[PDB]
Amino acid sequence: ADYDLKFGMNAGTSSNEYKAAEMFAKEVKEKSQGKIEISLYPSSQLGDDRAMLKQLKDGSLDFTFAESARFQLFYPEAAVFALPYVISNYNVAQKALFDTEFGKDLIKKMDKDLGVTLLSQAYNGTRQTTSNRAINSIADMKGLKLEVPNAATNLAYAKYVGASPTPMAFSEVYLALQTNAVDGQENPLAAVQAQKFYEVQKFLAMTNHILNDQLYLVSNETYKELPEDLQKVVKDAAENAAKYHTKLFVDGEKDLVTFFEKQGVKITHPDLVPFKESMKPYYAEFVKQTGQKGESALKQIEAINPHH
Ligand SMILES: CC(=O)N[C@H]1[C@H]([C@H](O)[C@H](O)CO)O[C@](O)(C(N)=O)C[C@@H]1O
Repeated sequence: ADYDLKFGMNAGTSSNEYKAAEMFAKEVKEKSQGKIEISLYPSSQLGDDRAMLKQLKDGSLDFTFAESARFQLFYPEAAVFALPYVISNYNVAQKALFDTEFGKDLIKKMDKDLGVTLLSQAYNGTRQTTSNRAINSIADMKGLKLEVPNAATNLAYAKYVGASPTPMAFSEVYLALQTNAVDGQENPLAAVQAQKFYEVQKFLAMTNHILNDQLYLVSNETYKELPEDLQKVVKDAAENAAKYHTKLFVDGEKDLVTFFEKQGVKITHPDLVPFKESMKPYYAEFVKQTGQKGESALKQIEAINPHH
């Protein structure tokens, strides 16, 4: 095609993310009259999200996904998006990104410093905790070898509840669980399904600890070369796909607990008050490290009412 473009992702071919990316690719090919074709590169084929963000910056990859929280790699105060229990729900995540001074500045910096244009934001689920033994209370987390992505906020979740975090690549997790080299992991339910972690985890605990969004991102080096009518095709398609993406996740969260029960998984509902209490020293440490920019971002987010 005139524009043979590439969209990389860590999620696999059975995931919501892949499904929504297929919708995006289809719409762009149709509405561009075949001028643009977008090929998908799932399962970390091109590296992980940190690696794919570098590739968008350089111009060697055209599209990828990232959470708003992942920009904590560059701007420490952006960890606010994944401090456990701080962001209440997706309504708050949307307003945090688009309707605060903090979020609006972050979007501008992504463009200026990191070479990426934010096309749209979707919901990517709320993280829960699976394990090879029951989590009936925070006490059960003690010494649990909890696999997490290599991201400071997930490492801190594990640390502050008393678990022993082991950071790993997403592709390696299934085998780590199966072999009991680790005792659990902490993705949203849709990823537990997509990765078939339920085949290798007898327990699921509703820890509700981190709220994931998902940003549809384009390399500035690619976006700048598209005539404005094709830029509009891509932007409109990204917005349409994001609504569909969010819907997949919202619908799954209704149904997936019952799906896992029928696969033989036991579900627990530990008291979250001690989980939330355990994070108070982490928020303090966040404010100590990130200074006034962090305190301000927290304030702006804590002001957002979570009811639509
Ligand atoms: C956009 C993306 O790649 N998301 C991935 C996510 C993020 O890397 C971390 O939450 C850090 O932001 O990590 C996973 O949940 C994980 N490795 O278990 C897999 C997700 O597909």
